[PDB]
Amino acid sequence: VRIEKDFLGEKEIPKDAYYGVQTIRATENFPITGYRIHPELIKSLGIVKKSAALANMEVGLLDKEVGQYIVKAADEVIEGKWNDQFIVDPIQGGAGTSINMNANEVIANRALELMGEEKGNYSKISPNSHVNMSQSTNDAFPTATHIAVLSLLNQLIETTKYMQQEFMKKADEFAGVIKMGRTHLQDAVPILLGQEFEAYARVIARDIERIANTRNNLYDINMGATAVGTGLNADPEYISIVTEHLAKFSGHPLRSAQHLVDATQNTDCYTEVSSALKVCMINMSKIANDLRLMASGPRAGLSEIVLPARQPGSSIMPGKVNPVMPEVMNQVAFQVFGNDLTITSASEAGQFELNVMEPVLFFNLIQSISIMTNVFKSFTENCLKGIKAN
Amino acid sequence: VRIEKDFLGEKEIPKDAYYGVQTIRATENFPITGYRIHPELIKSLGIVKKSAALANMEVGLLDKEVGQYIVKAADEVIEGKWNDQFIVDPIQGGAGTSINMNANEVIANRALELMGEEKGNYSKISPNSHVNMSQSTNDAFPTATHIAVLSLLNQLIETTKYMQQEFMKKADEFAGVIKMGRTHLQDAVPILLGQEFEAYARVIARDIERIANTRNNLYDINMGATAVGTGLNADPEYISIVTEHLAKFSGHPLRSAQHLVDATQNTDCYTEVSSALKVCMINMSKIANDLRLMASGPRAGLSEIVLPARQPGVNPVMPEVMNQVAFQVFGNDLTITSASEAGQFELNVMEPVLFFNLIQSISIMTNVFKSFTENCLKGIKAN
Amino acid sequence: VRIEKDFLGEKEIPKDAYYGVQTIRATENFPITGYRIHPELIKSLGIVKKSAALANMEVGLLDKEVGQYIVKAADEVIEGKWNDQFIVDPIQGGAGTSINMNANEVIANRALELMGEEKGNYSKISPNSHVNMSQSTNDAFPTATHIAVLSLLNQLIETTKYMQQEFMKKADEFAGVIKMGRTHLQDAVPILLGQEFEAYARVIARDIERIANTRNNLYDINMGATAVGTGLNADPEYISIVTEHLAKFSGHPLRSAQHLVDATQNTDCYTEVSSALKVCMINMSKIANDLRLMASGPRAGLSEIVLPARQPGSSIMPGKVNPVMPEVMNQVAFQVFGNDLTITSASEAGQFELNVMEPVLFFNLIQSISIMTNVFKSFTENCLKGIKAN
Amino acid sequence: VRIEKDFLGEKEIPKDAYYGVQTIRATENFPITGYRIHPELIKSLGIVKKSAALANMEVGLLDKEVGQYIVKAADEVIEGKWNDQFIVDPIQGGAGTSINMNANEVIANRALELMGEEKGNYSKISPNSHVNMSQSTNDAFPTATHIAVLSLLNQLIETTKYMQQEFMKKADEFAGVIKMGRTHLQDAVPILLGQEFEAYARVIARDIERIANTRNNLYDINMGATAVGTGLNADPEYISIVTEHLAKFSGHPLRSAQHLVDATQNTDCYTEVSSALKVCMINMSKIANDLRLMASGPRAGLSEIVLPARQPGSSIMPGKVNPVMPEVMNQVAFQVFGNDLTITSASEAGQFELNVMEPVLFFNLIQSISIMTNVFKSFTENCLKGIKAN
Ligand SMILES: [Ca+2]
Repeated sequence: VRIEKDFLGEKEIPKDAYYGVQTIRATENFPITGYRIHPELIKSLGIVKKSAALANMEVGLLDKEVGQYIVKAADEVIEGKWNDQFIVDPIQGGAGTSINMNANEVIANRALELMGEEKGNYSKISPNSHVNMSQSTNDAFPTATHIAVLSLLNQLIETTKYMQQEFMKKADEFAGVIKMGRTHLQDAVPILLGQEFEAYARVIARDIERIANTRNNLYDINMGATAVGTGLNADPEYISIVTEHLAKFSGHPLRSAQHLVDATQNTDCYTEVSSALKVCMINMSKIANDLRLMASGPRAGLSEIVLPARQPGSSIMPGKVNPVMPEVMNQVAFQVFGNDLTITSASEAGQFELNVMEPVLFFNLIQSISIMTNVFKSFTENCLKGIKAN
Repeated sequence: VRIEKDFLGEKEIPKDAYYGVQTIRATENFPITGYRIHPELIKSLGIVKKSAALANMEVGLLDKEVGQYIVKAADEVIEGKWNDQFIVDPIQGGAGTSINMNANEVIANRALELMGEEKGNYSKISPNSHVNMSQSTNDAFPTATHIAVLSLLNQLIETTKYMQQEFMKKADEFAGVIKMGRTHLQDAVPILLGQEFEAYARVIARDIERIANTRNNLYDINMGATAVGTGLNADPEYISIVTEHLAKFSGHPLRSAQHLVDATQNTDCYTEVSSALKVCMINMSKIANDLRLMASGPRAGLSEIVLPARQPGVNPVMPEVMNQVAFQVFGNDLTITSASEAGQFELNVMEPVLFFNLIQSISIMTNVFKSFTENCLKGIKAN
Repeated sequence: VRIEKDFLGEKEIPKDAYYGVQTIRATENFPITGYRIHPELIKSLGIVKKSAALANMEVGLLDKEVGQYIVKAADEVIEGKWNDQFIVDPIQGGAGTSINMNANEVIANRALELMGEEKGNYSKISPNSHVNMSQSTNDAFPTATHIAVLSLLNQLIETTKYMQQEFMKKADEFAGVIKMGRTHLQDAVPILLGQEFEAYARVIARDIERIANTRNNLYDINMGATAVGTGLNADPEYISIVTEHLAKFSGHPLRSAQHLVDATQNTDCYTEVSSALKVCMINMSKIANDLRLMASGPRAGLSEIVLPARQPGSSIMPGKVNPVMPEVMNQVAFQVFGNDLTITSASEAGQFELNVMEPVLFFNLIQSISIMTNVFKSFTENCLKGIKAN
Repeated sequence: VRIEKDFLGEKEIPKDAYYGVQTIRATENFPITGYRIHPELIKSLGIVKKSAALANMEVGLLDKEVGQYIVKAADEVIEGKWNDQFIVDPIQGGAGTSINMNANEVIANRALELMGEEKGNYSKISPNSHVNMSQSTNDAFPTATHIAVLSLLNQLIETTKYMQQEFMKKADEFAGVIKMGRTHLQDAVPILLGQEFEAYARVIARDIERIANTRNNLYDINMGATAVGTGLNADPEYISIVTEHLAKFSGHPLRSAQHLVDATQNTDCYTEVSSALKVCMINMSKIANDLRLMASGPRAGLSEIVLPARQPGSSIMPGKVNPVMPEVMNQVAFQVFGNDLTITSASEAGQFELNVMEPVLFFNLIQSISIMTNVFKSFTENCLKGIKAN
């Protein structure tokens, strides 16, 4: 039970909460889904504010006492101590303002608490003046995303490389086994089961390439572009220092865009990643369809392979064994195709020097990378490893 | 901590939890999203287990002493006491079995506790023999979904009607106000702002009608069709009783499907809805786009209307979030189409991702129409 | 080789051609697809102007001698005589202006040739002044399309009905044929093949139902809404009489829209049609995929049905006969899904009192309706009828 | 009128036609669209048959006298002599069998006409055995498509580089023109109009970049894979000698696939290209809308630019000039978005060692390429170049 001042009025924020009115206002405007932005987003949002204060202090804009406690409060956010304080819906108006401010206020209050000051006391440490210094919504939020995306994206590469490998092991394990090769679902010449499995592993290889390639256009950021991208009084030293600090703490080869308007209004580095992810899920779905057909039977199917039993067999009907792990892979592809349509749509919704539709674009981008990682990690383990011939 | 027995091995289910091995096995197979199924779906999933019990007691196949406590503990799930217990991922394999079984176990062990029995004792109360009696995955699950859809869907009709109304009032409020009508974004002739608003309000009317028509096909359910549709030993009396029970406890004019095979493999009743939803969000995204352009300025835009300030910079956040829900929906609909296309023979195993989105759409549309009418439409003014 | 005066310059119109400089400019602006607008649209686009002439004379705007020839010259276009003279791209800017002016020039110039005058001389008969009188692009063009769609939509209903019977015939023909009913592509409970074909029949019923209902919202036309919807000099006696002829000569129960601003700026009736078409071709694509699975083999398949062989693809492997007819269905399915996405994007693109993306919309809506009528026709005639149990 | 003998019956092919009974059977099975396959594909289909002959003569599998007349026949096809004789529908079952056989028959009956023989007499030159020797539908048809796409892609890149150029030119032209930079359609800071036309210029560069990288995976062909990908009597000399002939005449750095089984059944080269295309049209549509907003006016708009007039002022609203050329871009944009969804569905359809849905995939992929190149062409020439500030 507390009090905080907003232009709309005053909301009763709990004494526990590190978020303020600016976040509670977003709870009323956007009670759309209920979800919470991905933990890797929050981490990257923390990396951005820490990177900011470190740079702000170094150029003489931020008071070295107040900032020192913003850095420490930001490091706590990087480590995920405060994921229950980020309560704004991923789908939201204002083009990320609410997500940016939810970071600003949580780090603002927690920085006051460490230095022995009250929560909500914004005369001491303001979430706008001190935490959001030398930065807009339109560069913190993007850059955080760029970082969140890349990091998730690297996790996806490894988990996908590991999957690709385990297709090749199963490729040679069935080099000898011989099945009927089929075109138009209609019997052709006999074919080695191992060839089919190499065929899968070569396209997964080909995706891994495409996905990894989509990172390079994510390394260019616009931190310091501020409101539009002309700079609008944005110090060249601040840009350079916070860029280099963002590259350290995040760990990606991050840069500064050669045109900060271009990096602020265009959203093509995202459609690009989502496009590579769609084509990967096109392929895995086909393969998932193959696996389900080859596993068909026992008596009225193809009975070429046997998948690990991962769900209990029919009550009294014998031989009933559903291929649930491929099935779930088909469904994640259906999300990713959709996700990509929403992303395409939100990208087209660009107008002039900003695209205010980023929240849903980034929600679906992150979700795409996340569900793929997980199904690949669950599929390979509880299916690809155990797959045996008949 | 506890121990329960499954064909893979012996997992450790917390004693606080009412879910069993089947749910925790789902947790390892499908840690896809981390989401939970919608409360109204669980309620609906609880309206089916009650209707299933009452009928099997009415035809004598269920022990009336055990079934008595299956019913009452089901009603607890219908009133949302045990929403924490449903912990399977909406996107999942096995065409919904992990959701259905999650109800069976949570209902089973809470039934046990209400007749003073040990949790986990499936010799006393078996989730698959007792709770899942006369019913397969492929009718319990769909029928719950039908009910959960029609129910959620009714809140949307209402919330959209209200929204439609508040547009009609704004069309009256701007009946005299004059603005420049535009085609190709080029100046045409002046028209009345009220007309634009009535144009909007008339399509929202046309939408409400389109949405509402997609309920008809959704009333036809397949409870008692079991796994395929032929029935597989299915007692005709059971079907009749349980359907009538489901019509009472749901609140919808439900019917039993004429062709129980057709009601089990086809999934057009779901793509039909997504289409009515998509089309609504095509109309609303446009309108929102129109509203943002009208609110543009103050010095270098069109400056035709003034939206209530909701959030510090002032930006038109409410029409914006309308646009973004619209994009969500078109994408949800692509997913729903695919999942429906992927169908094979007597069962479309992709229903969970379809039923996850169809529900999501309905839910997020509802929620934004609410917020938008309230924190925007109502307070709109001319400049 | 002729000559005509446009604001850009002078182009040489062949003497054989009944179009003019307005059309040729559009041919130079939009060399995009190279396609021609669908004949039923050319037919319907003439029914519009014929009515517009009839009415404009009846209320005292057009000259009774000149309009006499516009009407008789429009009667020819309705019967298809000048399809060669509609050369403007279906994809075109100007919200369908060039399609409108193609009809106005085609008719005007033909009108002049009947009443012993020269083609090109618009002083006696103008496309803009006489043929396009009491109408802008934004009522003549949609109303044509409305009439086109409905006619092409009537054919699908009949062709889909006929198909739907022949599905039922086969489901009576397979009332006894036992086979394995499958779930998750696994074996379950033995079923009858007629029970499947009845399920195919019964959805296709539900498709015919859904598609039928889309017509209602199409019967509201916006003729006489002219430029915006306020009327802008719209004589109420013209609107009533023009609608009458339109409804009469077209066969449809066409109404007049209660709100001329609504019918001119909203496009939901199209997106409504489209989505019904998408749902239909989902079902069919599934029906296809099943058919092909049933028709697999001979020795490494399911071999549940034998489709009539309609072609050879057996140069490499002699004797192999594939399920081509279901295969083409799946493909026309995949078009309609795409077509639908365009129509969605196009609709959402509407700004204020006119939607300038209508042409690409209608191009896709008409194509969908046509390619469905066609492949349904050929699929029933060259596969469904001769299906036989194994 | 001619007589040719088929399984179904005996069709009456006109004597002046070069297509045979396989082609007319495809005309009756798939009367879907009426479109003809794109001329570059026709041409690319020819380059395939020439290189198939030349190699077959080099290893002595085909008769040198016959092959001589097959080569001369194909070379005429490559210059577009017989584009009229390719009457088959681009959407069709049999995984492209008809499109292949229509080449085989057009080429053979032309070859036979050159050497004095009668058309239809397949004893001398059999389209099936000779013209199509050592090559299946499943490598003849795609390798052509690869070549077709790669030829058509090299065009888009020029037309897009030349477009990007003219953006940069206007970007310098407006360097000192000041306008209001807007976020959320609300006023932000004043900005230079030239800075916007450089954000445009640059994204279009990043598009040229992505687009060109889709060419690599396209240079791997599968020629010699025949039916399944395991060769099936695929003479290693023939393979290599075919590849080099293809790379020669096409003018592409062509390679033989390391794994012909993978190459035959995976279809992710095309989805990768379509993915790029879409992203380009997202970026271009965004730009196209800005241009429509900037040119809005004259008295109740933004009036930031004037686009050259490309169509006459309206009949009802004298001197009203719409942004037609940017409108057609938006529409072609919307095409691709949907064409991609088709392509996506098509690839997904894939089952085992062949994707039978390639026909509607390549139709869309090629269209997207062609229609983009065409709207880019007319847009830079009839809009972007004459763009003037207010
Ligand atoms: Ca989605």
